[PDB]
Amino acid sequence: NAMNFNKLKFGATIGIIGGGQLGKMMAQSAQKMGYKVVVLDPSEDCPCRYVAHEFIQAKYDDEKALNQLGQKCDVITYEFENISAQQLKLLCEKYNIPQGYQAIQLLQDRLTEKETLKSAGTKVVPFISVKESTDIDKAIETLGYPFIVKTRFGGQVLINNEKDLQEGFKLIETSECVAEKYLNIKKEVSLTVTRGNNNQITFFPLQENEHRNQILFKTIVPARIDKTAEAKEQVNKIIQSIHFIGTFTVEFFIDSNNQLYVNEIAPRPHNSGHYSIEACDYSQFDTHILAVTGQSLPNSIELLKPAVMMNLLGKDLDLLENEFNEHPEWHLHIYGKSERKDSRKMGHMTVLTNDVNQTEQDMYAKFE
Amino acid sequence: MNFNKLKFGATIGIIGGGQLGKMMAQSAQKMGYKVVVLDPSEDCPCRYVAHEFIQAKYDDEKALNQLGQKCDVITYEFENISAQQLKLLCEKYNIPQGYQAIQLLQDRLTEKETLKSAGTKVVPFISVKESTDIDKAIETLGYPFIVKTRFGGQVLINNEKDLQEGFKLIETSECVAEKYLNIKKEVSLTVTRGNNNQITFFPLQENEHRNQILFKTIVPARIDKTAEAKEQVNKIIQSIHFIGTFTVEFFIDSNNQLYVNEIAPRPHNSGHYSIEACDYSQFDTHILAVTGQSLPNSIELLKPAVMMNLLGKDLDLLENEFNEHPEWHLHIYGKSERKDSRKMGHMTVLTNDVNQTEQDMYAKFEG
Repeated sequence: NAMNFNKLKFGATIGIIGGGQLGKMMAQSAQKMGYKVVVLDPSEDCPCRYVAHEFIQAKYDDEKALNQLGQKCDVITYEFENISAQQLKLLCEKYNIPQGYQAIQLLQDRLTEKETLKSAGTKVVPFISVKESTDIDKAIETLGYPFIVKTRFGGQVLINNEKDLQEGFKLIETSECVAEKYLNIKKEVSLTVTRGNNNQITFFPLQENEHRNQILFKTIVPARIDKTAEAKEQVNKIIQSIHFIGTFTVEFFIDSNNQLYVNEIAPRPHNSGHYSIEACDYSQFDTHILAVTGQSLPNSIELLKPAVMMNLLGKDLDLLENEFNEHPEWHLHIYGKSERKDSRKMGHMTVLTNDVNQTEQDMYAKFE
Repeated sequence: MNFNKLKFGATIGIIGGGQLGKMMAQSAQKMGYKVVVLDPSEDCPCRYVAHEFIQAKYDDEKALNQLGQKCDVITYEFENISAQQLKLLCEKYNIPQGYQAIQLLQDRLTEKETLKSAGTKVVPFISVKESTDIDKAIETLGYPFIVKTRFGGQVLINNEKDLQEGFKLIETSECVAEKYLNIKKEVSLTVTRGNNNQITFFPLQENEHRNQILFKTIVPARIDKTAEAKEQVNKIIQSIHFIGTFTVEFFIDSNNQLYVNEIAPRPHNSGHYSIEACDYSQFDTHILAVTGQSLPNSIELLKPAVMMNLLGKDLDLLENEFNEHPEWHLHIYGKSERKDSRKMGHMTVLTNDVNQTEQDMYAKFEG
């Protein structure tokens, strides 16, 4: 909604909805810059809690607590798709939330997201609504094989042949779905972006992402596939349809034919952007705080040195934690979570390097 | 002389909660260490980046002991606790920095005599305790020379007319006299030392002071004294025990002779640029060292930098411009009470043209 919003100076208070690693890192940028931080999260053990001037323990559905956080802050931002869009909407109406509620609302709804992106003139993966058993017939006819059916609201079945059709019938029964073409994906990249006051926008270096088990495993900067220009064009069509301020990320597929497709949008700092803390002259959190408090953003971000960022899951710590002592060049971030679980994101690692290919090979060896 | 290797999840205690404590605490949490901070003020800048805050004076032995109880390792962020109290603490708890450097540098005479003993380049000096000693200073050192209180007070003696004022410093406290040199440049070397004699140097820093307060740090230093400065640091390390990050400030006189000036056995103001400019910060490496982790073998200057301190009077002047300048990289400490000469923050400007940026900064700060 607001093109121009309050310019808050050091000393003002920033509220953060959610206290995970993302809010943690926001809050550290904020306190570095002289901003006070209030963080809200149901968990007493959230990683953000002891980098906040004040901690409000409550669930994201709790209207009173969210209102207390409003009363306490000169601006509010959010670190995960936690809060309901309806609660967010109410909150934007009463307090200063330059991010607005529109992006969160839209991004909860796979069908409408896909349609507004298509209406934007952005290159989305072809798609169809699968409301009823009968629509699956349409889908085979229009999309696959292979095609993937995902739940429309807030589950996936890959569907390669008829051998997978019965399993798919099962999901449309429970909840409404959306079907997409299943691309033979050459590579995967992302663009982290920050949008500020008076239509200012700045772009981070195109990032190259590897996933393992649908969890981000490796990010390499600079992306080894030149798609910066096309990614920016798609991002620019995106911003005409969806309002962002602060940092957001757009994820992309590159198919077999070097063709670029918008995949997913994160209306917040994103895992694929963490490398920027060490490798850039601003981090995705630095700019997020500048944007949200209404300051000028830098015109460009400089990649000071190339980098390979590895997530650290519970299982990765189990494997690697005894070697950390010996590798200062790993630039460890450890979030502070009490409870290690195998696939839980416990920290990450950013290796600055002049040889990204070689560094990549070292990590494969290292994480096997 | 090796110190416990502490893994993430361990607890670091910080004596003192000013901005140096704050920046240590921020690295520590980044790296997954818990932080307990002690400081007499509820307003201290480090308070809300600590897991725990112990509000207490620096001579509060009971609280100094609660801290040790709660911590796997303790570091001090500044000269705060007395030498004898720090010594007892070091004997009872894990404090890699030790008490020796604090104790030495609390005594200007022994400091000087120990540096000389170590073979470092020290400004020529003599003890002035008694009225007669001034005459030795007149002869040996010559005008001008400066009379500095041995413990803890200062007076510059350009000629005869100042002798009265110096005599009146000798009446009260004990002193050491030094040649007052014409200083052409000041530089400092920030250094981190850890387990197994590992030693890593930051890039040589060129410092400018105004009113005895650090004003501007330029990196890389525009005087080529890196080799020499290291040789001096290597001699000092022989005589003085450091673990963690420490800084040695030097003078260069108008004949290009280098002199050890001051030693800080802790992260130092002139090192803050390294947060934006280098691949590791003086704070990152401090935490690595003090927790018994391996250090990087070198530090890389990713881009040159001009850092300015922001005192209260500088905020008064410039704070309304901050929003237009993301390239200043503003650090604002969080101190509630602004005073004209109090350190409130700093700014680090990365640049590919140090000299142009220095001119820009002189004009911005002139007001």
